[PDB]
Amino acid sequence: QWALEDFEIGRPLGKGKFGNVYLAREKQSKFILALKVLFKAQLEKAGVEHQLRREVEIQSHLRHPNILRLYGYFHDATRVYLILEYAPLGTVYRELQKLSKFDEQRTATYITELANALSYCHSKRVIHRDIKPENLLLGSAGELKIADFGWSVHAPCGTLDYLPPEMIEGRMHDEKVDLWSLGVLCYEFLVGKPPFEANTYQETYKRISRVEFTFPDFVTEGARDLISRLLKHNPSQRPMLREVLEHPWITANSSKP
Ligand SMILES: Nc1nc(Nc2ccc(S(N)(=O)=O)cc2)nn1C(=O)c1c(F)cccc1F
Ligand SMILES: O=C(O)c1cc(-c2cccc(Br)c2)nc2ccc(Cl)cc12
Repeated sequence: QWALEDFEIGRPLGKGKFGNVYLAREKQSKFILALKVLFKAQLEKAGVEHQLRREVEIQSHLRHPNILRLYGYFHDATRVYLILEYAPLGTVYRELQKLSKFDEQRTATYITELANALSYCHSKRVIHRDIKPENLLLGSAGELKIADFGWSVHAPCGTLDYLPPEMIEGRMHDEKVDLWSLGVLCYEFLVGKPPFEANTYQETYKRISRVEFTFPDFVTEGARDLISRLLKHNPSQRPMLREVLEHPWITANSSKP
């Protein structure tokens, strides 16, 4: 059904990893989209063809306005191509580099968008596991969209900043993992760096396992309450997504249609 000849390739949007993403237009429909181009070689060498086929199967059925659509896929002798939705405002990662942190309104909005997408996800027993600013895209109305579904499996790596303790220790993990990740995002959005950043993987491991973060002065009590509630070692004490969406700090600072 799909072949490279159906697309006009524009410029690069980002680089792999297993491969690069390019802006592209489908020739017939003039539909603008993004093409992830993974090389079969790396995929084979890192042994991820199995997880990719998983991710692709998971991603193609999901329909939510805060989740990035996969429209389709194809492959050539030397490449696998994924046909993704193009998010025209880029990564949250890069937006954060530009602003050196977000105000409460933007943060509370992003966390609402994210918790909604995660409610939808958990209600199909899909745990993301990789929520991080490099995987968060922004649509044309500046709305957050989760991308990069790889690294996620039906319930129950590089830098370890976004992982909860029960996952870096190799233990059992459920949906509560994504709640930890939100607390790490919420922190990084407000402060400009994640709460357990360190110069080495080995220090970050320690900081996560022992739950060692301090708030700078500009962080308000309502932000400190929700972050502290999300960053609990016992997955059981983390709140549900609904408690998060109804948190007084969120309700007071977020945005709603
Ligand atoms: N699907 C998708 N759309 C975008 N949009 C986008 C728009 C602008 C820029 S910028 N400011 O030029 O660097 C970058 C990306 N990225 N994208 C991806 O899959 C994607 C991703 F998830 C992470 C990194 C790179 C990507 F390419
Ligand atoms: O030659 C193939 O049949 C091959 C196909 C695919 C693939 C096909 C459809 C969807 C998706 Br998602 C991936 N992935 C590969 C990854 C590595 C290697 Cl060595 C080969 C493949």
